[PDB]
Amino acid sequence: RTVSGVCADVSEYHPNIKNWQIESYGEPEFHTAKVHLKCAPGQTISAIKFASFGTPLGTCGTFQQGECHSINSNSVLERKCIGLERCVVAISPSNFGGDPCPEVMKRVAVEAVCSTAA
Repeated sequence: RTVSGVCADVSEYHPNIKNWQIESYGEPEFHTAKVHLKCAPGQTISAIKFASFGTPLGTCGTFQQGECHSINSNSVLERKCIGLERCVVAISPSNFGGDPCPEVMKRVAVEAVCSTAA
């Protein structure tokens, strides 16, 4: 029962920053941006409309390939999304397969399809 539609827009990020906490806490495990996806209680993700980890053009609503693509930005979604009411994927060069295009900014764009339980 198609009845939903979510899209997350994020951009790689991990500048050398050795200073971000002046309290009794610590968490040196965040050198990249994360994607936040989640549907209402009663619906489940079953398919991915688009997913690219390189230089996607357009915006949330009609993304589109640009020129550089890792030809593998869709195999990581079906493996870490479909089958869960919520989806979360960390963008990093250690979760996809090395680096895609060199000398090219890194922008992440994704789109999930939520409907109902199957």
